[PDB]
Amino acid sequence: DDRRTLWTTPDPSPNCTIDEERDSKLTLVLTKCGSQILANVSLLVVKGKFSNINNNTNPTDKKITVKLLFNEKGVLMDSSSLKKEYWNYRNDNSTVSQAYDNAVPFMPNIKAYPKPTTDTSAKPEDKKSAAKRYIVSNVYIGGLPDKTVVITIKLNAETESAYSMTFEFTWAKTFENLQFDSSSFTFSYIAQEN
Amino acid sequence: HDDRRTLWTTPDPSPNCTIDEERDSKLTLVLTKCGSQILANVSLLVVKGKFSNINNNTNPTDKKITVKLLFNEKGVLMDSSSLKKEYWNYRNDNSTVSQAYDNAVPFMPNIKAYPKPTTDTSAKPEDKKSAAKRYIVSNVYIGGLPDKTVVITIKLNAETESAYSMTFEFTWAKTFENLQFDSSSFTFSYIAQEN
Amino acid sequence: HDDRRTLWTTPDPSPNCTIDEERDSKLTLVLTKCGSQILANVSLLVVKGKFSNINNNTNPTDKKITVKLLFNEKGVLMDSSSLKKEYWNYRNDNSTVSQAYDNAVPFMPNIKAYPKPTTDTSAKPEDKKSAAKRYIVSNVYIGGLPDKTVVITIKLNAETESAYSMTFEFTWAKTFENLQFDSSSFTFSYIAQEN
Repeated sequence: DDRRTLWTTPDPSPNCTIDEERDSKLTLVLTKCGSQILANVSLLVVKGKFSNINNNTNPTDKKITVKLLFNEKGVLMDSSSLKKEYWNYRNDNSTVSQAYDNAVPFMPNIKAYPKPTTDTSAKPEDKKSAAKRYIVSNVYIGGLPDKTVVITIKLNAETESAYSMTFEFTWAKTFENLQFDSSSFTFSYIAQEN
Repeated sequence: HDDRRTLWTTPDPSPNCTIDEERDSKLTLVLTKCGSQILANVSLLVVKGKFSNINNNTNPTDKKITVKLLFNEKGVLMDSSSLKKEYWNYRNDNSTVSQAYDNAVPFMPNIKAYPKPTTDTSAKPEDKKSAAKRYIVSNVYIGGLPDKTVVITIKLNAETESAYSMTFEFTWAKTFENLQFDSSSFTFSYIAQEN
Repeated sequence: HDDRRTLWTTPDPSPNCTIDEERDSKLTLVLTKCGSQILANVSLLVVKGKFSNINNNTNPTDKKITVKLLFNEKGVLMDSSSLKKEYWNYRNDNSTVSQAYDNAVPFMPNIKAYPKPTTDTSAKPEDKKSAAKRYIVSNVYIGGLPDKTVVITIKLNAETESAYSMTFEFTWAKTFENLQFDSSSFTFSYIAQEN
């Protein structure tokens, strides 16, 4: 039993809805290293549209969005892309018996990543960072170096939640009969506390 | 409340960093000690002066930002650093410990992994020291926009004037037009010194 | 003292890695356990042989380096690994513990996350296992120079002859001209096994 790891499991059952119910397996591991969460994420789409990307037949199919929305206790809300049953603290290679009550120490820090406001100040010195809540990099479908995908992670940008972590996968290339299967990506973010 | 495993700006700093003019930028830098590695997270918002409004039509040579942290043998930030000292400290809640730290050696880049560059080329060519190992190079994105590519170059212990150093170099090849420098967050690690 | 939360080369290794000829490279690899994840940091300097002076005018096919770590069921490095065993160990200061380790299972890539590839023509298409999840693919830069791009491909538990494995593949498309292979440092993580 391990409250320093919040994860899917390492080998989840279909646990993620992109197009149809549970069409994907999100493997997401959050490990608390004090003031930072060390995050690791991979996504396999097992059925439906993104199990077979074809941008000759479907030229608009170039984006996948996975949304994790959390309430003020850091509990996953039902409106999340990820399903709740095996999103929990680590026990061995599974989850603790019952649903967690609190994961605030795993939430994106609300000072670093405040909930977006519509501030009326033009003055570039009054600007709140737009970019700081983003992690943007590349992952590779099948770990093939030519199959470039942009991964965009955004923290606490979702309006209808206390905290949020969204994963956006986009590609410019024309993929042809290609199962969405992302090489693993590691990032970190500043942690909230109790 | 008080946390010697985190050395940070705060997570929401006041202007704390000089690129062009005094305190024209906000560097958000968190160093978290995970034993023999420091887990580093860095973002930079330029609030005033040249890089608060990059324009490479008017200023085609404005394609580089260098932020230097220089540390003495105790790991104290030297006044010549780009980063200002007032809120560079160990974590207390979402702020810093009351008084200035006197020692942060355990957050310094390991001096065996990243020795201070020497003026020796007389070495046995196989005893030649890595030039690259002290570098982290990747991309960040202004506004997190995927077209606004910036190269981030981090260099450890390369500054001659200091016992330890951590330098952030942001460069771009594209012609940016009235664009506030605002980098997506970057995570890296480095091998830690010890006391 | 002694630190079983760090499994490393040393931070400043002697030639410890065979790419072409015996001990022609220095691999600096640090694995630090942060619970259910290993925080990994890797850099590679080739000190002698072909890749100490890459020339793709003279040798246009010399565009790949592979470093293989193979582990048995106890997480002990097997002799068929690219890396040499003498200074692959738990941390003591900037060196290794006196005696070779018996067990490093808690540093191995998680076998549920990264199962050994099977040749299963039993294939309910929805039960198809990830090909990509065991990969980390990114760029490093020789000399930390932004133009000297190298692809780094890390694969976990893909080697057939071992209980666990971690392979580093460096590739480039550009024509390098009298360039010592010297990679900027790369940080990643992976999900840890436990005992």
